[PDB]
Amino acid sequence: QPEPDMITIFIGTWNMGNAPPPKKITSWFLSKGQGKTRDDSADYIPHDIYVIGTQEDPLSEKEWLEILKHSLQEITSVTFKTVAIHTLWNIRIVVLAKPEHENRISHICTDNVKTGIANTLGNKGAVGVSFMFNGTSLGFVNSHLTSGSEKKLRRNQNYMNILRFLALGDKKLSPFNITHRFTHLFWFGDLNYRVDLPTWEAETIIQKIKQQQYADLLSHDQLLTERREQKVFLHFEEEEITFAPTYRFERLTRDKYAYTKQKATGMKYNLPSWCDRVLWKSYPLVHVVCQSYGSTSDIMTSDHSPVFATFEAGVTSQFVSKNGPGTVDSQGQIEFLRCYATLKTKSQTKFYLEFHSSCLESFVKSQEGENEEGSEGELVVKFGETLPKLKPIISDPEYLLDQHILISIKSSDSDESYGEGCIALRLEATETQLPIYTPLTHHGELTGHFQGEIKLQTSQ
Ligand SMILES: CCN1CCC(Nc2ccccc2F)CC1
Ligand SMILES: CCN1CCC(Nc2ccccc2F)CC1
Repeated sequence: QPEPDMITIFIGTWNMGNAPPPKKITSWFLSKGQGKTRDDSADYIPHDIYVIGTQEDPLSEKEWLEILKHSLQEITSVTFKTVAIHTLWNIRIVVLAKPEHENRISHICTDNVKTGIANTLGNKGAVGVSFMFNGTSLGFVNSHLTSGSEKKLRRNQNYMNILRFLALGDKKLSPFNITHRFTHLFWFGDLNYRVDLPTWEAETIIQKIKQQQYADLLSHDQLLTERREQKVFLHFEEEEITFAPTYRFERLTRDKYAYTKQKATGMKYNLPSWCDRVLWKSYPLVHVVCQSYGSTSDIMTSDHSPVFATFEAGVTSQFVSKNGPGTVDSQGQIEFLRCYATLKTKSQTKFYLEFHSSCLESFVKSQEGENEEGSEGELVVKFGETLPKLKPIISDPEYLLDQHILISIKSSDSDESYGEGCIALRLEATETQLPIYTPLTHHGELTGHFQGEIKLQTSQ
């Protein structure tokens, strides 16, 4: 049986509003309802991996697992294996996979982050799962961020705390947060960003929703506007939204948005909003295609509607040669020419680079670069032609061209990373000087750039 070069991944996010689900939730896993929906002809085709995020989940892990497995069994006639389940308070993530993938899946990690201090610590945060699928690293984050239309800044801070402190993936990648540790990272949940229009416009907003005219609403969506000003989710993607706001509904129908202020809401309006979202970040030049993004119409136990997203994701095999793993392939090398980092730092320390990749036996430290002044104030760290020659474990181009090099620029004085980025080895040519580029981030904020030239030698 050949190893796959593609898998499909189902991502679900549902704030259950502390109510048990209805007897049937199959529409969710079939991507049926409003938005970008899945073709009927695919209904019997199982996804390879289902990742279910819930918020305000009132069920035990046992109760929810039984509902999910029995749901997928009804749809597919396949009994899915439980990869991982992790719960923080009422925030939960479940990863289920087809039984044929059981021995393709390894290095399963779970973690949580609690957001806020005192008052604000006690029910918001994130849970996550990572694992290897053959040669491909996969991360999944389910976050329930701070609620309320006037707290978008608090949501942005929650995001930064989650991506700083969630401990998933390969701990040897010590300079890198979860936004660099995975071939494919999916981040979903009740992100709680609102449509920021005046309260007096509520009935107008409802009108627009009934006409399926979402354009003037999405232009005020706080997640889209914060993302466009680079305040949150920098270098993440989201599919176009073509489904009605998923919050806040009267329960047991979808015909009414319950937006007016009530004692139960802390006297806060809940204008119709896209609270419930799926975003992703994959390494450069890896295949990832969103094939559905929508909401269910028939699951009405919560004041939120479930959201689904499905993806095709490129995956690689667990490569063995005569040489690597367990030695180098002297027919392989990665050289860096005319390289320099540009940093927004106001500091003056020497800097060096670390190169991290699963194509190397271990990470590689460079010599210190040469600091120069940029013409517009910037620090420019010149490496020129001084960067070491990287020695991959496998020289076969069918392996090496599918790999990536993570780069950290570190202070010589503190050994703290000032910027992290990623370079694809999926080059237009081998044995050829080619431009490379990555933005550099730290705690998910832009800190600089790394650019130069690469020269990749493979066995071919
Ligand atoms: C040989 C590696 N090994 C394979 C099984 C894996 N566990 C697992 C994978 C997928 C579904 C359910 C599971 F329990 C733990 C590590
Ligand atoms: C170079 C890739 N990049 C270009 C388009 C950009 N678009 C965007 C950013 C923030 C909010 C809404 C958006 F549509 C996102 C990805």
